[PDB]
Amino acid sequence: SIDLSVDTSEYNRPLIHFTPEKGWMNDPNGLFYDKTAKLWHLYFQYNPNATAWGQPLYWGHATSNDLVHWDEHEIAIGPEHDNEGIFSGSIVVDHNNTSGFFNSSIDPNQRIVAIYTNNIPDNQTQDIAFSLDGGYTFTKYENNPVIDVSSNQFRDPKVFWHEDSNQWIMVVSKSQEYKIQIFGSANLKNWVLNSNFSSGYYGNQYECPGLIEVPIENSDKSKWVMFLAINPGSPLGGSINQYFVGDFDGFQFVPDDSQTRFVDIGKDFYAFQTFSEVEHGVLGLAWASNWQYADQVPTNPWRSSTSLARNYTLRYVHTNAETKQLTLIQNPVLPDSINVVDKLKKKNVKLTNKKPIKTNFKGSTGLFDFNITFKVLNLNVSPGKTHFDILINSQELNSSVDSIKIGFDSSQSSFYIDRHIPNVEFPRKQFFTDKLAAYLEPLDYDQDLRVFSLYGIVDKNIIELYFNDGTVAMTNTFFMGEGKYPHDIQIVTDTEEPLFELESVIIRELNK
Amino acid sequence: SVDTSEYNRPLIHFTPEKGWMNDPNGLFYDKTAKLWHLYFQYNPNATAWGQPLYWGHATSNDLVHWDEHEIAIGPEHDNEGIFSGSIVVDHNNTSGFFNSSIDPNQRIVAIYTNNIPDNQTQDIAFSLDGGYTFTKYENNPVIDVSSNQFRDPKVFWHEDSNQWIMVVSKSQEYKIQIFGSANLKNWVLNSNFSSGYYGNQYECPGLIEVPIENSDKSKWVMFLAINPGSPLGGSINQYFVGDFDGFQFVPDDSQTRFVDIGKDFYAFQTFSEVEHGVLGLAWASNWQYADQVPTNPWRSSTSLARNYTLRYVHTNAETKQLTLIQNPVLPDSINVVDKLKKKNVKLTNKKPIKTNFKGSTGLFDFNITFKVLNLNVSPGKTHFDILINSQELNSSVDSIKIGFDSSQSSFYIDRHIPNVEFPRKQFFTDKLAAYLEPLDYDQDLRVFSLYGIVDKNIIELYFNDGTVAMTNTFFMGEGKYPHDIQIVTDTEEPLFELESVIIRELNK
Ligand SMILES: *[C@@H]1O[C@H](CO)[C@@H](O)[C@H](O)[C@H]1NC(C)=O
Ligand SMILES: *[C@@H]1O[C@H](CO)[C@@H](O)[C@H](O)[C@H]1NC(C)=O
Ligand SMILES: *[C@@H]1O[C@H](CO)[C@@H](O)[C@H](O)[C@H]1NC(C)=O
Ligand SMILES: *[C@@H]1O[C@H](CO)[C@@H](O)[C@H](O)[C@H]1NC(C)=O
Ligand SMILES: *[C@@H]1O[C@H](CO)[C@@H](O)[C@H](O)[C@H]1NC(C)=O
Ligand SMILES: *[C@@H]1O[C@H](CO)[C@@H](O)[C@H](O)[C@H]1NC(C)=O
Ligand SMILES: *[C@@H]1O[C@H](CO)[C@@H](O)[C@H](O)[C@H]1NC(C)=O
Ligand SMILES: *[C@@H]1O[C@H](CO)[C@@H](O)[C@H](O)[C@H]1NC(C)=O
Repeated sequence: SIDLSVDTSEYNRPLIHFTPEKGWMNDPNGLFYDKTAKLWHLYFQYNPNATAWGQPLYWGHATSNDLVHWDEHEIAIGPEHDNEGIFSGSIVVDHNNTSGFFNSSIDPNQRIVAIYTNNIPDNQTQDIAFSLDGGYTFTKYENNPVIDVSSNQFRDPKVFWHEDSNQWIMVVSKSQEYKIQIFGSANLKNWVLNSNFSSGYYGNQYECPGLIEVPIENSDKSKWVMFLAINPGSPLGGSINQYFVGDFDGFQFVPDDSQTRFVDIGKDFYAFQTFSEVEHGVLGLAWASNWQYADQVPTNPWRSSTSLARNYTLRYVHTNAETKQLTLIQNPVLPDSINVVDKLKKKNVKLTNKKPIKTNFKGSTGLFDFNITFKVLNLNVSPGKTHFDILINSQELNSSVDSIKIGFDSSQSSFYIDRHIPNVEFPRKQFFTDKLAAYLEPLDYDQDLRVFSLYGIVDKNIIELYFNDGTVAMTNTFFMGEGKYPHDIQIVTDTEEPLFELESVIIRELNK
Repeated sequence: SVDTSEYNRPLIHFTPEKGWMNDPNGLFYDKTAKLWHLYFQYNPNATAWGQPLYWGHATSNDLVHWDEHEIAIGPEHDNEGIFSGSIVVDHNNTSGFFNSSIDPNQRIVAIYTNNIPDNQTQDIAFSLDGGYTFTKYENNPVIDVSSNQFRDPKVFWHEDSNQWIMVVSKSQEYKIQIFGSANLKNWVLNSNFSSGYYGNQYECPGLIEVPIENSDKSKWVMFLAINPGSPLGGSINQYFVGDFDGFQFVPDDSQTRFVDIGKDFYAFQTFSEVEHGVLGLAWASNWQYADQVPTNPWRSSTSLARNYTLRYVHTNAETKQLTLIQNPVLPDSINVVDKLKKKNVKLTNKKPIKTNFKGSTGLFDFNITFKVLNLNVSPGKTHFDILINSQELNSSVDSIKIGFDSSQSSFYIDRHIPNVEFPRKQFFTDKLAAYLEPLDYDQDLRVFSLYGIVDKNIIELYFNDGTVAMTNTFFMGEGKYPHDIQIVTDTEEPLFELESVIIRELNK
């Protein structure tokens, strides 16, 4: 509640994370790649009419050729009445016209079908629609719904083609029953229930399931990963994403273990979905906010951004000194051929209270990234201090400087963030957490020493952290006072002698 | 030698006189002596975790008044220590230590981890004087797996398989290992269990039969502690609900649930020889900052003892799930200095509930049942909070905050206190948790209940009738302690109706 027609974009609006022009966004929808058009598609839960979640609810639509530059198009799908809306869903490409929508020169791999939840008063169903113009306008299928279970709580279909069972698989969730329901079809129109899956952190409801085959990093081997979103049960706060690793025959998913693991342990990574028609590799992004405060954050005339797209692999990594576990790794996309305004490189800098690392750029795009590999040296240091931190500071406007903090404590072998900013108040802080997480284990040892790596990227209201080589991800929005945005970056310590040796430091000012 | 006890030291939570404490150990009840026993990981020589490590020892007759006794078990060398373990009562002398008039149910055996350089083993010891001095068994260790990471035995007698069961953890393998014995001396590996939130290591497992609230039915619960993997921060406790035949534990589902979603509830252990009901307590701190908190000449307290039951409760509007319920003990016959009762209070900014007690024991409790009324209120405000304030010393007042937001149907805490700094804050979280679902509906309205107890550095919250617990330590500036309690709102008209409010100043 700050409105007027005050537009915060200048200091708030991310530059390379997608953002709608005006209005409210949540779950990403119908993510696919168009092969012939060489084009990435982003759809999303969209309310254009308010800056919060809205009763007549649509699929918004953007395209990109590189996953950092977006064009906003007209609404893709709308509801029959203001009475409710077009909830989350996915898209597939029906190359072989198994659904029977094909004028005759509707290009294969441009033969586009959307599967989504249709939200009516007292009823949620799975409906389908098809696009003949490349995914810009859609036609709803005469005989919708394609699945109706007489339920008020049954949503978020993610479908994909699965060979060697020779069927379309739908992964949808019966939310309050805590079941991911797996359906089959040779048709996209007629569906059959194959199995029910229930595990991990229950919270309040199951939402937005995913099921996809992810490669193991070195081998030609892979595993199937079940993605599941829960809200409002998150042990961390409101909303969160989790995953399971195992097998899949087209009928039931069978996990390798019964352990719970989260995709991202930041506060702001929810409703994760994967992209369709990606050849070699797995790609996906999420809604980059948390349901407990997402509609109160001081941005206008929009709310919400998407996260960066991420490349998903599986890697055996040490969860403790002795073990190793096949772990979900994620790393950010970035075209490289993004603008580097200018940068700062240094090598094996032995960091002290006497020589901090400071950016000296002149001018500031809101957007920066920092990439560090470091060694923990043998040195006795008093329990506190604050074992090395990287500080992201604003311009010095209004006789104060706003800053967020990202550090690593070597006694706790843990990374941490502190997104607390003074004098910024908004409804439902209390749930806006400030201090977070992240225990790791060395990325490597080089001479019995302990080596870690860090990659972070700050847009304008959003910071994404990738610890080791994407072993764990931490996404968080941060706010900063009216007019202020990130201007420079320091790396500091209270230690007199060097405890941390930064083998490599690269700090970059980036631009659109 | 500044002593912070006057404003920091809990009054009814156990605390060692001097030195450092962590995991609670060898919890048992003595039937003939009518006495509760508390042992613990103890380093007397420093105010942090210490190389020569002992089992400390306290007794109580009511679980809120404690006598500190001499060390119960010590290690052979300063080189290491006596790690976590449990106690059982060998009524029928299956171990063969019995002069002849060593009373049954006073026939006491301690099972513990012996930490040596490069070696952790399970050893046993017996007490003939009522659990005050111990003798180590000649042929220790009772179990040795040639491991550096193998600890925290919890043992109990299990009929209908007719054996002693040991629940111990092979920490870095992520296995709770289940052993059997007719002996307490000779053990056989029966099964391995691996589930829930892995984190870094498995620690302090538990296995016990817990009643379902109304029926004569019950379930078996596996307790498991992990650190430093906790999704919330450092250390945390989790549980599983299922069956047990004496050989393998088989859970009803494969879901992860935590025992307490505060930052400071770890190494939970259950009491032995409790007839009807299940009782236990935990180390009331978090491993990432536990040795840096501003208290002297001690660090760490135990939590209150809790009564543990299982109840079918709504996790969402539609469902219900057999959930672990916990509630605090408190003798009732604790000193109530004075109190404040109110009924049917329709809260507004113009009707703030305030304590007016005169004088302050550090210790208070508050018990509230409330309705969320039908009323449009602007998104913010701060839907009703309860504020715990200090004395007004040094021209400032320190306070922690416990509230409930009706739009988010969630309770929350904010333990942030200005100007108090100590090593490794960064991990000291401040704002926490707690989504619930109504305890009841009375006329399509939504009813919740809250019970909280503040000692002097520790606050324990129990939402609904113990559906979820939230334990957190809080700190407050030099000299300051809780003095009074307010319940406030920013709403002009009443959004919350407090059906019942009881605020009490308590004492030893
Ligand atoms: C919602 O937004 C769309 C803009 O595309 C508009 O056509 C419609 O009238 C709006 N509805 C309401 C109820 O504001
Ligand atoms: C599907 O179409 C592709 C060519 O577009 C072809 O290679 C494949 O064999 C077809 N499968 C079926 C079942 O028609
Ligand atoms: C799957 O879930 C539904 C949910 O109500 C249930 O009725 C059905 O029996 C389940 N089917 C299988 C095959 O487990
Ligand atoms: C993702 O990474 C894999 C190899 O790790 C590679 O084949 C692919 O090019 C990447 N995909 C994208 C879109 O960058
Ligand atoms: C960080 O830099 C290293 C160069 O040492 C490179 O391998 C890597 O691609 C960078 N990581 C990310 C996530 O951009
Ligand atoms: C249990 O665990 C140990 C690993 O520590 C392993 O050697 C053994 O095979 C397992 N035994 C059973 C019966 O599962
Ligand atoms: C704990 O609760 C049980 C009911 O499950 C009751 O019978 C028992 O006496 C209680 N014990 C204590 C110490 O409060
Ligand atoms: C709180 O108060 C209610 C009476 O309204 C009572 O039933 C309950 O025993 C109390 N709970 C605790 C934990 O003191």
